[PDB]
Amino acid sequence: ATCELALENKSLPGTVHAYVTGHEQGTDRWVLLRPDGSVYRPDSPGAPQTPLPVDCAIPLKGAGAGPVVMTLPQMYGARVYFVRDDKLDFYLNPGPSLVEPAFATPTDPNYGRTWSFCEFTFNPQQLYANISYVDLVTALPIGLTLEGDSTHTVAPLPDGAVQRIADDLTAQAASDGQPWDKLVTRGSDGQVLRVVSPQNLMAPFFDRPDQMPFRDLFTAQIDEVWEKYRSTDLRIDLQGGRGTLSGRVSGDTLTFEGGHTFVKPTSKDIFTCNHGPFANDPADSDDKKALLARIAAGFNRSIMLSHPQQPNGTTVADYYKGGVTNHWSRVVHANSPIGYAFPYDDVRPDGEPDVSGAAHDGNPRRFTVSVGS
Ligand SMILES: OC[C@H]1O[C@@H](O[C@@H]2[C@H](O)[C@H](O[C@@H]3[C@H](O)[C@H](O)O[C@H](CO)[C@H]3O)O[C@H](CO)[C@H]2O)[C@@H](O)[C@@H](O)[C@@H]1O
Ligand SMILES: OC[C@H]1O[C@@H](O[C@@H]2[C@H](O)[C@H](O[C@@H]3[C@H](O)[C@H](O)O[C@H](CO)[C@H]3O)O[C@H](CO)[C@H]2O)[C@@H](O)[C@@H](O)[C@@H]1O
Repeated sequence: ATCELALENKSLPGTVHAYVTGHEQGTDRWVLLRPDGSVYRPDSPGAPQTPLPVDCAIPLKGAGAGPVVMTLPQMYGARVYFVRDDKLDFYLNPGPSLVEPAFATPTDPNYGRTWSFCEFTFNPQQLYANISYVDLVTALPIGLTLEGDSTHTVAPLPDGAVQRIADDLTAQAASDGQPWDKLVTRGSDGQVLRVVSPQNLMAPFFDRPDQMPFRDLFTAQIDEVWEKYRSTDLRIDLQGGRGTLSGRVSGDTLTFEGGHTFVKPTSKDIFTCNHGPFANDPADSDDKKALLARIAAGFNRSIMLSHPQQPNGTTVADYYKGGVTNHWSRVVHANSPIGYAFPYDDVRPDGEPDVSGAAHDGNPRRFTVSVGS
């Protein structure tokens, strides 16, 4: 089947362009939605950094004029981009490999531009869209509504959220001297374009860890946590009725019943939720993966010392206390109504509300993606 895609600028003045980029269902061929409603399946270019040969910028009707409504074909790994004023320069690399705007890299053609995107996937099973602040918040927050079986709505960042986030993070940086302010991205004019999560600022330095921003943010805290659980159990409720597993630190290995082992994490690990003890590994049993998720989340939320049993029994009010925490997540959460701010933010105490920015429907009829308010 196909879904109807509605692109809408609710209030921003002037012209906003949307791009819809994805991997075609089955073929895996990068596809872009075109302004005319057709799909542009690029061929592999003759060189890297080959400008997208077709203009796939979809011009949005003016603020309030209603949506651009096209047919959304099924595609995965898909994005709806929005960009204000300008268009976005997409390139092609041999493959074809779409060169997506790199929100976090300053050399990027689009870096100085005001642009955002949300991720979605539309396959025969469901349209699954995701508002997510794991990586960045921008000056062009996206909201969505998915109409199918049910109506699902994800509230955007409110107007001005990215400025608030940038200011809070700069304030944080003033207090702790950590590079939170460097997560902020602004053009020559002064307006905040985006703020990126620490991992996106840290990954350029992954090859040179001794210069990585934030590298020692969590180091002291991690040592305190590892020391705590040398002498007392860490109980992680796997939830879903799977029960808790009790863990202890032996040397630098946090070991849970079931022999699930977690080496001592680094600030990098906590931020990426994907290195050190939080490195994904298909060999990991479900229990290990559940443990992994909850331990990463608990470190990000800085509840490892305060809550030897988690996530059940903790609440959001326990998160992000003290000087050393994932202030990106704290600040994003402060400044956003819904949506995750770090990779294991989906870890939530039972009975706490789902705060994912996800919208999914098994029979999507219209996927309204909007900027403005
Ligand atoms: O948000 C910034 C990050 O975007 C990343 O890209 C994501 C990612 O590629 C994602 O893949 C999903 C799953 O990992 C898996 O491939 O299956 C689902 C179903 O298709 C995928 O959606 O796809 C989204 C687009 O929906 C895409 O944005 C990376 O490029 C990161 O480098 C980047 O920080
Ligand atoms: O949030 C930023 C991060 O985006 C990530 O990718 C997400 C995610 O993987 C998601 O998967 C979907 C569901 O989990 C679902 O069960 O299955 C559907 C397919 O039917 C999946 O779509 O999908 C969203 C949107 O496609 C996707 O962005 C990561 O890839 C990270 O790299 C990134 O930081």
